[PDB]
Amino acid sequence: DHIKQINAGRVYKLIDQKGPISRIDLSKESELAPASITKITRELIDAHLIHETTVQEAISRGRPAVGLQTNNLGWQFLSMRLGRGYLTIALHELGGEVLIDTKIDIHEIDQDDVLARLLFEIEEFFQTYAAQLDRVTSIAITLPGLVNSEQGIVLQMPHYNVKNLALGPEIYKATGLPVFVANDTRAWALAEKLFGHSQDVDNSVLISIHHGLGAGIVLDGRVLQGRHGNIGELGHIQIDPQGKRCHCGNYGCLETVASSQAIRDQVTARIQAGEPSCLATVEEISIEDICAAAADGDPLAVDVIQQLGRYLGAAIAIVINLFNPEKILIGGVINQAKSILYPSIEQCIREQSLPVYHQDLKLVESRFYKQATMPGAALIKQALYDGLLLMKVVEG
Amino acid sequence: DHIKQINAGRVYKLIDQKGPISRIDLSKESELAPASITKITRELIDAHLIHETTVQEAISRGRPAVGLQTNNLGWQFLSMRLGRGYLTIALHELGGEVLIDTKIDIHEIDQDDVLARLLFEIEEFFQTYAAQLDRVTSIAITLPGLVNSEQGIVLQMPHYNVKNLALGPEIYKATGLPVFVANDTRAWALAEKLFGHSQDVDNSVLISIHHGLGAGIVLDGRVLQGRHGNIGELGHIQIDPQGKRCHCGNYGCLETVASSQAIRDQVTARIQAGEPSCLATVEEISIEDICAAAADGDPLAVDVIQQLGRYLGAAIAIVINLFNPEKILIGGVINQAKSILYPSIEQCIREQSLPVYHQDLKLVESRFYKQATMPGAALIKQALYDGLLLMKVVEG
Ligand SMILES: [Zn+2]
Ligand SMILES: [Zn+2]
Repeated sequence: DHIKQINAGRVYKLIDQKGPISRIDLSKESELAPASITKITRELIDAHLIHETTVQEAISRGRPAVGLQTNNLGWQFLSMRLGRGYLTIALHELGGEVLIDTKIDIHEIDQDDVLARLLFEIEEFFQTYAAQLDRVTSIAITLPGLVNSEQGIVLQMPHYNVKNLALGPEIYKATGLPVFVANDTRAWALAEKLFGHSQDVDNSVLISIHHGLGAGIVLDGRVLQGRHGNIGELGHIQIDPQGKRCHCGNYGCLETVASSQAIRDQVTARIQAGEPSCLATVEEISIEDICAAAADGDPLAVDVIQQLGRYLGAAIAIVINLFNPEKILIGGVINQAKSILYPSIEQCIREQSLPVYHQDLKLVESRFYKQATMPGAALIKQALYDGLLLMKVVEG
Repeated sequence: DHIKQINAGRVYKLIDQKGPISRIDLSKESELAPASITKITRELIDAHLIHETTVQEAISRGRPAVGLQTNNLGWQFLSMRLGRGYLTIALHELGGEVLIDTKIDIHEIDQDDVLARLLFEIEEFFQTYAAQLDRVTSIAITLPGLVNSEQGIVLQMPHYNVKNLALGPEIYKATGLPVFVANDTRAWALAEKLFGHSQDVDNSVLISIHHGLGAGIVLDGRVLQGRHGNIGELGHIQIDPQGKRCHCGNYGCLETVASSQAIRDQVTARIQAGEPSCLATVEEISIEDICAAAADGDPLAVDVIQQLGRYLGAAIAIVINLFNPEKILIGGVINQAKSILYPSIEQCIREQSLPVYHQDLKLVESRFYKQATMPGAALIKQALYDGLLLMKVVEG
């Protein structure tokens, strides 16, 4: 099982990244014997996952012999996001590109009702888009919360009332397809490594700034997930010893000063105290509004964003110290004020981590944010490279 | 190569932990076909790494047929520590137990001279202990500093003047034996998982308190090392925003308050300022002296240890937040005052990490500290289980 799987993935990754490629070149690059290369490629050819123009075809039809390449056309997968009060279902081509996507509002809260609705929506999707669906190989689903990826179990999550929902097994039962379930921040860090702005390093950290604060840590080309998909959670690191009480019951947690709500609340408090701002007449201040005010030079909004940067910089300095990453990516709507935020983050990184660690350290914006299903695409790409999905497709 | 290797290690680990065991039981447990089990066990038997009493032997010699067991007797390895101003060479039996150990004082500083001395000492060891040496399979070496384990390269280290010393390749050239090189803190965390006080969990953190402060992080049964063997370094995390200048040039680093030197310096300063203590007449105060004073009820020493615990607790709370470990181990001479230190650490853990994360969280003393070569023993045991060393032994 795991025997063939690993080598099949290694060979397929070489073909995907380096094709058209000869069997002899695959043998040299993979360090596998020609006999092994032959057996692996034959299974992949017969499954129509890869293709070549053979010598016999070349002579027969009067065109050049061409080395092995991935045969993505016709192959597809579903990538889903279970978000706060909604479900996104997207159809992707195997290479990762979105073909169709729909966002469905979800007013269910309790586990059984959420699951019933989600399966109904998958069924409806297959019926509605039947003509555009071809060879669907798998389903990926990403979501906030505690997720056991190995088992496909959501232990608990924001918004919904969930306790150990067997999301992967349930979707697999309803579809017969392999299902890949992951925490969204962790899967997003993988998408940045496979498709995004951390392709150039094997050691990086993605900092997700939204409702909560989380780091998706890539070490040696793979994301750290853990049994609960929570490796890298930043929100309950104490950053102010004498700070506000957190929902967790402790004081001075990062999320008391750096969550979307905490930033909006700060702006609201300073305006109420009589600090001047272009936001002082605005109803229902959003993070977008704050970022647009700061970007446009509003002293109060600038100051609020800089303070946020200092706190983020402190948390990021911690991660740098522990992981020695080669790159830092920032993701979230807060990137709309990056000209203001980044210098604040960077100065605190310089002051709170080793010079040698942060010397050539790029601080950059993530490629993805509103592409909610690209994280699921990354899970599928990595399952092809791990050989897991290849064997499922070969097996039938 | 990697094909056979992985399965050979999986089978060998089953035999080591569960033998005497039948081939059918190995087939069921490993999920490998009998044909594969046969091929793997045959190579391991012929290499004399495992043994059984076959049916033919049982009938022939009138004793019971006995399932496969590891055949450790006769097999050995060397485990070395390059410490500050010394080299320890120990001969171990393959199961991990020490047979001979010697500590050699080393007054060399520069890379070339250090390496020349170390190879001379290995040569001398083989000659001196020739009668006690049997089948030496490998050499493990652990040391403080930045270590690339994959390559066997020491990038830099304390005490010695080192820059990218190819320690593994050089020892391999001088001996023909496989060489396993690792950072000492990381290899120690592995020894605790394989031989020590974290055998019962797959997710743990070892906190090493000595010259520096480091966490050896075990995730899913394996230690996080990184390309530089420095994943988990704690010493330059800023724990006091308005603190002492560190050797790194930044202010308020953990090692400014928690290194062995910083503790001794605190005691020295408070006595000079006129604070009463049983240590106030003692020349050359050691950490052992401070711990013995605290354990014996000296108010000043107690207060110094409690303050240390608060700072360690803050750093450990950070690691808990990021990793959600199932167990925390503390290693170092400071364990001589654990009755005083641990409650201080624990209260700060409660106040600076999620209740759910630290509820059933045991804080315990490490099994090893003065067993300087047990970390190297762990590297060898894990290389057997990974199958790497098995294949080297089979290959001849
Ligand atoms: Zn909190
Ligand atoms: Zn420092």
